[PDB]
Amino acid sequence: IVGGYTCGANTVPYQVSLNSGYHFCGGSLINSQWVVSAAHCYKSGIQVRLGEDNINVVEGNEQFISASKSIVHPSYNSNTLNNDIMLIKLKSAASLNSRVASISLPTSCASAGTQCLISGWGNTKSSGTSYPDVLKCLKAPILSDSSCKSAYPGQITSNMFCAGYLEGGKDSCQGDSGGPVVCSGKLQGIVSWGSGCAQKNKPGVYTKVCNYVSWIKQTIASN
Ligand SMILES: [Ca+2]
Repeated sequence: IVGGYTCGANTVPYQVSLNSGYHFCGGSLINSQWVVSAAHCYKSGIQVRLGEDNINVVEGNEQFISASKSIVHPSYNSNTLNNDIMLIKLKSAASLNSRVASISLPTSCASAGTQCLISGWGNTKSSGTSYPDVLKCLKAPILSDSSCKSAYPGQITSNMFCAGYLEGGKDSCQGDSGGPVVCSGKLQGIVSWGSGCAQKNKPGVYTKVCNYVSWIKQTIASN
């Protein structure tokens, strides 16, 4: 997250870190057994880390649970990042408590102009590289579809939305991929892509989670 703030330990209790020997993407806990992340975060050998604040210090509220199964969307296209969504099943259920909690899936799509909370352990520099240890947060508004298509001509599908600041300076970035965009208390987005981070006229692009709730529900009913 570039231009954000330190969230405060365990104040984003649905945020997970995906670990393959190191943090490499975020995700969102949607019930005791399942995590939503980006398909472009797929790796074999994922351990889900819940209850994290500092990813490099065991502070006492973590749960580390191996994935048993990962399920990339059936129509994910890694060239265009259309349908950039994945489900990860945990080998055992998380113990839900004040610091490890699920985020609700949406019923309706979020409105343009809504301010959402984006969070992660990704890079905090627009130019250059600095990865934080503690969870960072950013409040960013959903942009109109037409502003998002103007920013990325021929690349935005109806399964993507933009959010952020066209003047630059505030954005998600590498290493935040897969993490949450929460708007009015629902998971509405997944950190997906963008041209650089926090660059003028190049806002972040997010997977539009409300288009996938029927897939998520039938998949979790079946696995
Ligand atoms: Ca920790």
